[PDB]
Amino acid sequence: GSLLRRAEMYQDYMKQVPIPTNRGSLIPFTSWVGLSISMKQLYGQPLHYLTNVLLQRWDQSRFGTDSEEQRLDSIIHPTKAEATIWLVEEIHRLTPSHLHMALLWRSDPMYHSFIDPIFPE
Amino acid sequence: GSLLRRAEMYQDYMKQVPIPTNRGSLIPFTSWVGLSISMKQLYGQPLHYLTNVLLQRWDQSRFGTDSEEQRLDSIIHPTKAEATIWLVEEIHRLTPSHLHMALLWRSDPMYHSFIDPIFPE
Repeated sequence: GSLLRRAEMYQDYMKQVPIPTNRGSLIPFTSWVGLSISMKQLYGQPLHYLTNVLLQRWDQSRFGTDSEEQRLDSIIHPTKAEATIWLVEEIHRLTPSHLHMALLWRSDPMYHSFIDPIFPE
Repeated sequence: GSLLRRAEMYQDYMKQVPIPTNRGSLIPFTSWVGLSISMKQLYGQPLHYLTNVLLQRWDQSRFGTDSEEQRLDSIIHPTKAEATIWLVEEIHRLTPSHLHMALLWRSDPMYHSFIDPIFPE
């Protein structure tokens, strides 16, 4: 039971934040974490713990390559880029239980660093 | 350096498998792992380690809920469902380095269980 009441409030909140249906034009970006900052600023909504943690791991997964430096938007186009993160986020606003998050949270000592603050109205 | 030559062959392979542009109609499914079996059978291609591991965790993330049993396709529509996994997979066929996979692999003692076999021609 530890973490539950916080993981309950946090998942009962995010499930309520609607995924935006009207989209803007292509957002240049150079990391997945960078891209998603551009989306919360522009659309004014938080992304879930699970979306911010998977995007740190997409970015981390690039280190170590042999190729020379290449902007990520030369690889993944900003149009499906954005779409991704709007699809990953929906799964996350709907499907996980709050017992899951408390679980994960009890195992990640930095979990609050992947939770967004309160956004404006 | 351990795992590299296998992680090299495996990521230099998957980056070459083209993501299918012609899509079929909606695939009913009841788990993300179930959905993606329906996609490899139907489209004849393997999904990456990183896509099969994230889909075990999407499914795992549902356990513990308070709601009664509900098919996942009552929550996420099979049309964006499929699209997801085609977007996650592309990121994975293009962006990770093979030093990343060997890293992950050295830390996951069951990594081969998330690698697909060889598919037909």
